[PDB]
Parts: sequence; C-alpha cells; structure tokens
Amino acid sequence: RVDVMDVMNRLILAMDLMNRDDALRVTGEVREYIDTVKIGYPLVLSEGMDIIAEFRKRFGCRIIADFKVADIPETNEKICRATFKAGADAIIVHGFPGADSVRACLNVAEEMGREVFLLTEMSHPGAEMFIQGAADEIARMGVDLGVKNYVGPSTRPERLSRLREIIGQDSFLISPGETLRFADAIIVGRSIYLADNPAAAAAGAIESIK
Amino acid sequence: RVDVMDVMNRLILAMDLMNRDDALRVTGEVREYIDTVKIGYPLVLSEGMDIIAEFRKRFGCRIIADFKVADIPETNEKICRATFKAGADAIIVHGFPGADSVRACLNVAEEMGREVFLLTEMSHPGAEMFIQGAADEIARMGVDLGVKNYVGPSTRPERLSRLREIIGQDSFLISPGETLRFADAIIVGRSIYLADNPAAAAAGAIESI
Repeated sequence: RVDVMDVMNRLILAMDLMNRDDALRVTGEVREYIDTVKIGYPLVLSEGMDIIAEFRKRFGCRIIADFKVADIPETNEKICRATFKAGADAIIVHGFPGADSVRACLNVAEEMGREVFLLTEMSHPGAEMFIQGAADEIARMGVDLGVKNYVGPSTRPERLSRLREIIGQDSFLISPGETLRFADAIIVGRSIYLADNPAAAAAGAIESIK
Repeated sequence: RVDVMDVMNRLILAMDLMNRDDALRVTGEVREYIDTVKIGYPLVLSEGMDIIAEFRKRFGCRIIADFKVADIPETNEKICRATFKAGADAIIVHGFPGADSVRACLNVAEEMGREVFLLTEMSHPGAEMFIQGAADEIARMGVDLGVKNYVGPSTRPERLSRLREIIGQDSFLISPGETLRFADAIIVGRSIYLADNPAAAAAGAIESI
C-alpha cells in the first residue's frame, strides 16, 4: 500500500540490546537486509535518546520507538513530541488507556509528519488477565480514530486474521510464514542479534520470506 | 507505617517541566518543604536519565520514576533495572498488562532494594473505556502479589476509600484534604511549579495539610 511505510524485505529488526556498542555493532552488520529498526526503553534509557539519530545517520534506517506510551493525554503528547524531536519515525502506543490518550499521540504525529502504531494486544502470559479481552475493542477504537498502523500479537495465527478483519486490508500491521499472509512485516530480534553472525542470520530469515 | 516510605509533609512534587534548568530551578526552591519528587518521561527523555542522580545530589530528595511501565516481563525487568541503576528510589508500573509483568518489576526492586508502585487506575476521560472497569481487580492483583505501594485515581473520594478497602490499612497510597483520609501523601504539580513563588506555593499547600 502506497500510503503506509515500506519496510525493506518485510523484516523489522527488534534491536533490544542495551549497550550502545553492541547495538550499533550487531545492527551495522545487517543494514543491507533491513532498513527498519525497532528500539525500546532499555537501550534509550541506558544510552540516551541521542542514539536514535545515531542509528538513522549511521545506517539510514527508519526508527520505530517501542515506548508503549500509556499515560494521560497531556503527558502522551509530550512523550511523543520528545521522541519525534529525537528523530523517531514512529512510536508504538497502548490503547488500553483509551481514545483521548491515543488521539493525543495522533495529534503530535500529524503535526510533525510522523507515525503512530497502535498496540492492540500482547502475547505474554499475563496478557490474558485484561489485555486479551480488550483487544478487539482497542483495534476498533483505532479504526474509528483513523489509525493506519497496528502492532499485533506475537502468536496465534487466527488472532492476526481477526485483527486484519477489524482494521481492513489497507492498514499497516506488524507482528513478531503464515504471519505474512496477514501482517505486512514481521519483527525479529533474538534470532538475529544473538546470532553468531547476524549478517547471515538476517539473510537467511529474508530468504524464508518467499 | 514504619515499613513504607516516609514522605516529608505528605506532599509529593510532580516535577513535570521538560527542561533541566527550569526543573532544577523550581525544585531546589521547595526542598525545604518537599523531600520526594516524581519525574516522568518528558523530562528524562529530553534531558537524560542522569538528571535523576542530579536531583538526589542537589536536593537530597527521593525520586519516584513515573514511567508507567507496561511491557512484557523481560522488558519490564530491563526498564526497572536501568531506572534503578540511574538512582530512582521507586518506579510506577501499570497493572493492566497482568501479574507476570508486575512481578518482573517486583523482582528487580527486591534485588536492588527499591520500590514498585502499582498504578491501579487513571482519571483522564479515556480511562472509562478499559481502565476503570479493571481497577478493582488490578488492586487485588497487587495485594495478592505483596505490592505495598499504590497510585490511585486523581478524582473521586469514594474511589480512594474503595482502593484503601482493597489494599488494607498498612500499604502506602499516593494520589493527586479529604484525600489524606485515605492516601498517605498527595501529588501536586502545576499548583506549585507554575507558581510565581514555588517556595510560597509549597508552603501554603503544606499549611493546608
């Protein structure tokens, strides 16, 4: 789809290493295969938000800030603004705090020409308690607000089909084979960044992608 | 209660300013009145996590990191570890992602001798959609996990009494007069940091306390 982001090879690197040297080292090796990297709080809190601009300049990659934004609207707006100012192309935002909290993020993204990803569900065991039961309604909330980018559940193929049904065929969906029948790109972390040679691990994972 | 934190004057400063100069300027001027300061992501993302150690050294204050931690367990562990390593005395964690995500935080806090606050509910309009309906169960989850520190709803007195009922009389509860009948300390932000005389605004808030 022309109006949503193009992810090279449909593969997003989850760069979850927490020290700057390792993160830049392991990543550098793969920029030929990947142009989109997801970074989270452990790295940025440990090394500083300046690491975002460093990735983009050293690798020319798109950065998604996996910050799972989950505050009140005013604070969400400030988190998004600081994150985009640091150069993030996109930010991942929880839906469970409701529509106004999401809209605050969308407002800043529109102003700054950046993107918001709505996190509709999570896959860890604790997610059954409250998140699983809210997932469909959160996805619908996103659609109703004009959200165009979604992050779906790691596992359960049939959950992706359901999410894809709710959000429509045009919106952008990312998830951790069968998966790419519903998601537009897959997120891969450990398989690559803890590999003996990430360069080859990336290349192999990409071969698997049709 | 001896086994939970003593907050000076029962008043926590929500230092929500985003630039280091302003944040430090306003805070120093109230340290006589406040010994506990809550800081969030806008400041730390803008200025660096080193600002936490700066607050503690310049003012001798306790720092609560209002990071609303809301990830999977392994990532929560790492967020907490980085935040405590930077010097935070406590961290505020969401309960909606479930028990294992909260436990991950509790594990690191116990290891490092720090504290976890469970956020049981939020007060912004959107909180009605999913958070309000989960609040009692989240509070009970905390109790069942041995959580001793809670953050409650800004508004609605009767919500605080309900929370206090669930968590028991000994756990520590903070919230944004009637409030201190149920909460152990109140969180105050704009009233103070957007005041022409923060020193005076703090002093008045403390007098009314």
